[PDB]
This record gives sequence, structure tokens and C-alpha cells, in this order.
Amino acid sequence: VEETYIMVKPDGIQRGLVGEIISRFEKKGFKLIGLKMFQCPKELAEEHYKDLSAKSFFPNLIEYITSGPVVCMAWEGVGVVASARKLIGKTDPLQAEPGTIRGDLAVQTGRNIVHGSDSPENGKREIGLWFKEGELCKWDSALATWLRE
Amino acid sequence: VEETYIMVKPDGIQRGLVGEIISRFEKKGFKLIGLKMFQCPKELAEEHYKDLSAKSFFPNLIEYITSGPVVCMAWEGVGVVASARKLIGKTDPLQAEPGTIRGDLAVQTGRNIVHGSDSPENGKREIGLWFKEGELCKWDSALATWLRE
Amino acid sequence: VEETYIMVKPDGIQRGLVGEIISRFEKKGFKLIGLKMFQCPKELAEEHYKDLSAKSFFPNLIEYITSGPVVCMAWEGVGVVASARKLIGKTDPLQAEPGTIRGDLAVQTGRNIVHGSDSPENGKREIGLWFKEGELCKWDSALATWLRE
Amino acid sequence: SMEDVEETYIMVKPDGIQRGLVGEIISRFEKKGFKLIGLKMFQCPKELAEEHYKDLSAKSFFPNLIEYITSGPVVCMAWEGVGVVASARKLIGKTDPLQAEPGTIRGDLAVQTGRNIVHGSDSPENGKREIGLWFKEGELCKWDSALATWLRE
Amino acid sequence: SMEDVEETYIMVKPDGIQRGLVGEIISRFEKKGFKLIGLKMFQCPKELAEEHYKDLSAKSFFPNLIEYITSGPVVCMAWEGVGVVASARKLIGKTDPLQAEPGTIRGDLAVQTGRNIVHGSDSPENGKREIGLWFKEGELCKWDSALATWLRE
Amino acid sequence: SMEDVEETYIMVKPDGIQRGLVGEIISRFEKKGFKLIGLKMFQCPKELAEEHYKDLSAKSFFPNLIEYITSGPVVCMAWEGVGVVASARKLIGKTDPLQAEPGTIRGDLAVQTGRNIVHGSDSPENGKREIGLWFKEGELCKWDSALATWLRE
Repeated sequence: VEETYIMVKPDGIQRGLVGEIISRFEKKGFKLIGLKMFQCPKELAEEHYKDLSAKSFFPNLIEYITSGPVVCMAWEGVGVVASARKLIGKTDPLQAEPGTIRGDLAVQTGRNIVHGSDSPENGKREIGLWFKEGELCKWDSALATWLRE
Repeated sequence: VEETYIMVKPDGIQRGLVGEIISRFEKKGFKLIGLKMFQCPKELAEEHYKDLSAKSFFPNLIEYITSGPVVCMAWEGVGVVASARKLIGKTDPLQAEPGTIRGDLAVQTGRNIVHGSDSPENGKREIGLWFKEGELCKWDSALATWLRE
Repeated sequence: VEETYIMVKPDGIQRGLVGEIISRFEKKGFKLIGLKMFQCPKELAEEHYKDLSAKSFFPNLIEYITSGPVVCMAWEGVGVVASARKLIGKTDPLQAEPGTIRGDLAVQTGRNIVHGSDSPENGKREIGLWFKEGELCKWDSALATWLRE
Repeated sequence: SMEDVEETYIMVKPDGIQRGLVGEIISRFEKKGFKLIGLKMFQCPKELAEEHYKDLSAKSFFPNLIEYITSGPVVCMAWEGVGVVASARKLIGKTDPLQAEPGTIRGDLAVQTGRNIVHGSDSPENGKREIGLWFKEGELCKWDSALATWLRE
Repeated sequence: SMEDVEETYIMVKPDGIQRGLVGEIISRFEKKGFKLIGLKMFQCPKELAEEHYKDLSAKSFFPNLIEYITSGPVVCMAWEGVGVVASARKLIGKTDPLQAEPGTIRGDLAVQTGRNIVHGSDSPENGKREIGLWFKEGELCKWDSALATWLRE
Repeated sequence: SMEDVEETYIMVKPDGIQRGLVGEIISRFEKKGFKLIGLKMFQCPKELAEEHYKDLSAKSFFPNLIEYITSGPVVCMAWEGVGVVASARKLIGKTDPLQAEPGTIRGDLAVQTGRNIVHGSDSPENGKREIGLWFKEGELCKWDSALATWLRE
């Protein structure tokens, strides 16, 4: 079953939005299989944003993502990748639509409180990078039959 | 005044979303004139979904709507039919936008928690099939003057 | 299994608290087995307040519950009667504690938005008085094993 | 960052007060991340209402429009932030609540154009204009938000 | 019935504004069923804060309290209702948030006495005194609630 | 007198995950104003469960406690704050959800002792013991809260 990586950025923790963001995906109906408050070491952050090493904002990006603890999450479900992206909203919170996480709870791209894998491949890549295999938990949801036929 | 039929499907009851769904329409400003937890008979389910009788998924649909009690609702208000449809969201919860009932609380078409009449006449037709004579309660809202000029 | 009668009074409907009240019991973990919006006839009201027919406030009590539609409910669960009473709060909303329904959402005894049976005996009695044959719905809750050992 | 911070006027109309939506509407903007710098419950005089709805004085709904906005107290607000004018308009939704999208204030909480509970300046210029019209000298409160560094670079 | 509608002063302290709880606190009283008749974000002048806490002027913590209550804007409020003074006190909870019971504002949202988010008049006499001190005569807005007949008999 | 910052272990039992209450529980403590310094979805190894419930090892139901806590994933948390241990117990409510008061986690969300959703350390000593037991040595995350000065003097 498809999985995706969702991460509450440092500003989300500082603003006390961890529970609220988790609740949005819980209420949606997806299965949480990985969760941890984590202090991202610089090298791991730089590997995540590897493709942007040549960009002028790279230094700022790394400083930001390591400026405080983040909350790493892995969610499972059919279509979870695209759905999570939709629930999170556009990159720029000002443009993100009301109803989405960034559209309801953020005002600037550089402090857009949360991240979601943009594709199933990046979903697997990110979960493998941020989590240590033994950290994911498998379980049978009692409401499974009522969330999907 | 225009009326529409809104129903919380079996999965909504099992997931304890009855109150939450009702509140969405109450807060919106529409008038609740009919409400009841009901055990849908195969016969009624087949008459309701007659526009899908020839479909291959028709059988699974009938047994699903009868897989548990449902919550029948009749709401009143100018433009309530189209408005409820909008608040409910696209048939496929994965595609329904965040902010709508399905977009916020469901993940699969076969378990999309709620139904809303698609047109005024169908609203009239559905209320007639699901509710009995004096089962509907007509009343005048104290806030009427503040919701409609 | 123990059952209790809970009713949103006319003022609860007028103030749009139907969904909110239902959610409180849904979230608590009890099972909704009966629900309906209903316009209470004078005679049935007087029946409900049988033992208070000699009271000075009897006539006021009767007009109040018949001044608008009410939402009748039947909830099932171990200790649901006493628990429902605790969730509802003191008779006088001013005295009811914050966190309870009346303590959070009402301001006067004469408009205390909701009612709950005061004993298992009155629970059976009240459900038998307000609900007719076949109106109650029994079902097996998917989360039953997670609400009770 | 050198982004330009602007201000917008947001007002809870009489119907918003009657329906007890003041706190809920304020929370939407507070939770969004913008800064509240002006707030007051206010009874709008006919004069101010007409000066505010000047570009509609010729309309047929103007008479009722004025009586509507002065039919009870409103809650005046001034919010600060980068892109707050356009953002507020997005959070509020289409003029007609029936068409406003779920998630927006009017999309979630109103049912008719004439009773669409809230207003937000349509442009940075009208933002300055409206704030200057509804708020008196010294009513606005400037302050430094503790979370400023967490809402904007 | 014929009951006495009193008024009480409720103020969201500087910490409530910094934590973005203005809307949330207002909603608790709106949802309870009381009537908001006065509201304004306000930067409390030092003298006014000293008059408000006049009875504590000799205390060792007084200088620090005045400095604190003037360290950021507050939100002044006037609420009306039968028994609103005692009810507001109950809804707010004990002075020490750690001891305040879950369900109350302080019990749910604060952790320390010095930063307990909101204040409510402790008596009707103080409600009158406080409203008279923080609000200018013409700032209060009286109105008739459409739901009046549904909140009280 | 002034007390030191304290730490407590709060755990969402298997029933909390199954019911999708993880976010809701976290929010109660976040909203309260305490600092989250440890969090993880975890599959409890039997040896750890035994140490956790060591004080009840002589109880006839000890086996049941171990089996249940190891039957499905749990969510481990470490929270910091002055008086956080007693406060968390208060927010959680009485062991029997039927007796727990409305406003508390168990009072609002549970109906049976065996399925009472969450656990909070019963003493500061046990808070430190449990945090060291459930979290690996490098799993805690320390940080300076931007709102610190607004939550406590």
C-alpha cells in the first residue's frame, strides 16, 4: 500500500501545530505508520535538499530546517501521496486555498509549516531517508472496512 | 422554500461523524426540518439508486447502504440543494477539495460518508421516499432575519 | 446493555446545537441507537413530566418543550445514564461546570438546552414514551473492542 | 526579508454579531498568522455607512444596505501582514455565500449575499482608506509579535 | 422572567494577544450565551493600569505587574447577562492555571499565575468600576439579541 | 517559592491510535502551554512493558497489562514544564472514564477503565524514570520556545 512522508517543519512546532496537523490526516482516514519528533542534523537536511545545493537560498533553507525540532511522519493509504499534497495546499500559504493546512495556518513560503512528498517515488525516498526502517509500525486498523470497500 | 435530502451513510455512523456532519450544515445557516436514525430496507435502497440499477456495482451498493443504520436528514433554505452538494464535495473523496465533508473526512468513493440530493426535484423526491408524512417538522428560526434579508 | 434517553430541547435546535451535542456523546464513546427530530404534542409532554403535574411551573415546563421541535435520542452503553448526566451538568447552567454541556453552552435553568434520564428506570421509561416500535436501531460498533475490554 | 507589509480593514457585519461569530472569525485570521492591530465593537452612524458605501449610493439596494450595516453593532478590525489584503479576501470567500467555497468564512458560515457576515478591503488602497475611515487617531495598536520570526523569514 | 442583567469586565491580558487566543476566548463567552456589548484592542497607559490595580499599589510585585500589563496590547471587553459576573469567573478558572480545572480557560490554556491569559471582574461592583475605567462612556454598544427568547425564559 | 522545570511521560495507549485520537491528545497539551520534547509511534517490546508496569508485577492482572500494551502501536511523549507532572494527570482525569470529569481527556473521550486512552506519569520521579525507559538515549529534543516569556514570568 502506498505511503508518503509528511513533516511538520520547525515553525509548526514553535507555533504548537503538531497535534492539529496530525489530526487532519487522522480524521481524513489515512493510517499513521511512522511518527517522531526529530532534530535534523545538517548533513541529513542537506541530503534531502541535495538538488538545491547550487541555489542562493540553500544556506537559509538548511538553517531553517535545522533551527528547531521537526516532526517526521509516514502515512499509508491508497492515493495518500496526492491526497496529502492536496490537504497541505500550495507551497505559498498566501496562494494555498482556505481549507488546506497552509491556506488556513500559514502566511509565507519560507515558513509554510509542513511538507508532503510530491510523488510516490519521493515518498519512498523520503521515508527511507528520514526514518530508520525499524521505526515504522505496522498495524490493522479496526475501521479499515469502513474507510475502504 | 427549497428543501434537500442529506443522508449520513453507514460508514459515517460507524466512524462517529453524525454530529460533525450535522454541525456543518447548522453552522452554514440552513434549517434542519427532518432527522432520524434509520435502518434502510433493501427495497427503498433500490428505489433510491434506481439510476444505477443496471450497473455492475449496483448489488454491492445496495448491501452497503443496508450494512448498517443511516441518518436521514431534510434541510431547508434558498439554494440549499446546490449548496449542500458543494459542502459535501466530489464523489471521490481523494479528489474532493479540503474544506468539504468528503475532502476533509474520507478517502474512498465506496465509503464517502454522505449523500446530498443533486437537484431540487430530486430533493423533493428523496425526502418523499425516505421520510413519512408528518415526520418533517416545520418551524421558524429566530435568526431568520439575520441569515436572509 | 444500559440505555438512556437524551433530548435536545427547543432552545438547542433554535441555537443550532444539535450536532454539537450529538458529537459530545459520539466522541465520549457511547452508541447512538435512536434519533429523531420531533414536535412534541401537549399530552405527551405532560406524560413525560408526569410526577410534576402538581408543580407550579408545570404549565411553563409544558409550553417550553412544545415551543419548537426537539431532537429525541437513545444512547447505549455501560453506565451511560450516570455518565450522560455528568456530561450534561447541573440543572442551572450558571452552576454547571465548564466542560459540561450546560456549563459551556447555556445560561438559564428555563433554557438549559438538553435533558438526560436521571436513572436507568427513567431511561427505559422515557425511551418507551418518546420512541415508537421499530424506531430504535441496533448495530455492532466496529470500535467496540477499543472502547471496552 | 524586504517584503512590503500592508494593512487591511476587516469588519464583522451586524449578522455576524447576532449569530455569535465574532470570536470564530477573529480566530480564522489569528490562526492564519496575521497580526491584529485594530479591534472594536462599534455602532456605525448613517453618515459613516454612506461614506463607506459611497460607490453604491446610486444602487437600489443601497437604502437597505445602509439600514443593514447600521441595524446593529459591527466589529471593526485592522490586520497587518504581507499580502494580507488579498489573503483576507481569499479567506472570506465570494460575495455570495452560496457560491463561496467550503473552507472560506462565507462558504462555511453564510447563505445569502445580503447577510454575508464579513467584509475585507478589496485592495491595498481601500485598505488604507477604510482603516482611516473606521478607526480614529490612536485606536490602532502597534506591537512586536513573539512568533514573528516563525511566521516570516 | 424578570431578572437583573448585569455587566462584567473581561480582559485578555498581553499574553493572550501574543498567543493568538483573542478569538478563542471571545467564542467561549459567545457560545455560553452571553452578550458582548464592549470590545477593543487597547494599549493600556501606565496610569490607567495603576488605577486598575490600585488596591495592589503597595505590593512588592506591583512594579512588575504594571510593567507586564502594559508590555503589549490587551483586549478590553464588556459582557452582559444574568449572573454573568460569577459565570465568567467560573469559566475562567482559578488564579493558578495549574490548579484551574480542565474545561476552564486557564485550566485548558495556561500554566502559570503570572501569565494566566484573562481577567474577569470578581463582583458586580467591580464590573461596574472596571467597565467605567477601561471603557469610554460611548464605547459600549447595547443591542437586542434575536435569540433572547431562547437564552432566558 | 519557585519550582524547577519538570518532565513527564505521557503515552497514548493502543486504543487511542485505533480511535484516531493521537493529534487531539497532543493538541490538549500543546494548547495548555507545555513543551513537547519527545514523540514517537512505537511498538513496545515485551521486556520494556514489563519494566514499565514493574510496580504492578504482583497483581493478578499484570499479564493482561503486558499483553494489552504490546498488542498494538502506542505513541510515546515527553513533556516539559513547571508542574507538568501533576497538571498532565489533571488534564487526563480519573482512572475510570465514567468518573473522570467533563473537560478532561478521559472524561470527554472514554467510557471504560481498560480503554482509558492515555497514561501520564504519577510522580516526577516516575516521569524521569519512564522517559528514560521509553526513549532511546538520543531521542529527546531540546529547544527554546519563542513564546516562553508569555507562558511564564
